[PDB]
Amino acid sequence: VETPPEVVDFMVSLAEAPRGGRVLEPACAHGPFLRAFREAHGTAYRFVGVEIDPKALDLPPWAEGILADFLLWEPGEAFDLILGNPPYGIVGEASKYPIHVFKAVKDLYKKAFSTWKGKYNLYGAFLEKAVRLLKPGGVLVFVVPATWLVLEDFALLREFLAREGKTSVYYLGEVFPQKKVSAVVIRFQKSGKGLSLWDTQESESGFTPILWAEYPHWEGEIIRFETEETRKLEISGMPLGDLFHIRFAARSPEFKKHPAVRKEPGPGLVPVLTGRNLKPGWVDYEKNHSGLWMPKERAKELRDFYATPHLVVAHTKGTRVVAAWDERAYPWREEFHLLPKEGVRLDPSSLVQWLNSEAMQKHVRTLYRDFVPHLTLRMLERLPVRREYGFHT
DNA sequence: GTTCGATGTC
DNA sequence: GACATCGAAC
Ligand SMILES: NCCSC[C@H]1O[C@@H](n2cnc3c(N)ncnc32)[C@H](O)[C@@H]1O
Repeated sequence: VETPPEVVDFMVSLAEAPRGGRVLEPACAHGPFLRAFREAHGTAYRFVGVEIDPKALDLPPWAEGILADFLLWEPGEAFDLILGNPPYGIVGEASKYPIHVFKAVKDLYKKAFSTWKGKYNLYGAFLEKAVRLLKPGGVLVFVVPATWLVLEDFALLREFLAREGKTSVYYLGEVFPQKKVSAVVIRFQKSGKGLSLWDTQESESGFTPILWAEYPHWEGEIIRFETEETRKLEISGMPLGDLFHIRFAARSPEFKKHPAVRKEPGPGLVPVLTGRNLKPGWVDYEKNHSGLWMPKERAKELRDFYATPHLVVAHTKGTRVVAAWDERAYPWREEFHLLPKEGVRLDPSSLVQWLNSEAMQKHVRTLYRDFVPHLTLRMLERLPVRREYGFHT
């Protein structure tokens, strides 16, 4: 893993430390951020790098190198500036997740980090740890995935940043060659409050920040790229989540162990549907993408709502809104399943048309860009629906 | 119950 | 780029 030099340069441009200040690069390897900071600001700082792998630690003699797990490291003194690119990844079983440690080590991380939630991620733990290691008024500059802007797993992290200091977020996007990740830079200072959101433009000269919006009273809410138009559309109708209960499909292991489920087609059996069966405005009931089949009538044993025709919205087609009415009421292995709340009247056909409309695709692309390869529940529940498509009694 | 991906594989 | 994970995680 390397950080492109124009990304390093941009981050160094955002970094500051007082003369003689302590400057730290977590997960440093050969210390590219220490080196770049020194080149730009000179030698009158105490440079420290922390690296877990002895094969990777390779700092110049002007820096102190410590062999340690940064996440469990307890230095004698706090830092003025912490900068770098922390490891990204979920800690879990190797068949499914990339970061592999003893359960005991994962337990130490959970104990250490107040922001740890759900499956979480090393990059969230690195951010929390770094903030904890800052002196009052100290500065952190990290490049990390954009996913914490919007995802529930990072709610405690966002709330923590919001209360611990002031935050600037600079959208970069997919700037790591051969890595599929949309990135942001966070500049956090352990004083003051509020959020500033910035776009960037890349030129030969490097990255230039462009101020997008300011939220001086940010308390850790989801971060979005709002515009006059997104606001105007959001007040035009009721949030979709006010009209529907939003549920998810039963998961693959639930179907795989169910006695009614088969691995081959046969009389009275239908495919268990996936996102590949869902298209804008229609459902493919014939093709099998899950490897699983079952009697339609037994689908309700997995989720009661599989018995009832209802609206289905895609989760893993990227940041877009893809919807269809499941008229037949089939078993699904994937996607959101929307059930009208009490007193809600709908025009399924018109609502589906609206959800699939170009206006709606632009809306979610503006707000959430490419932070995650999904439409998530928190995005979906806020989609505006005017009373002509769906209206609450 | 439902979340997430330095995504996985074409 | 198309077209989406799918199951261990809680
Ligand atoms: N800063 C470059 C991306 S992160 C990759 C580097 O972080 C190191 N690393 C991974 N986990 C670490 C941890 N918990 N503490 C310190 N270094 C770590 C790796 O050994 C590798 O050199």
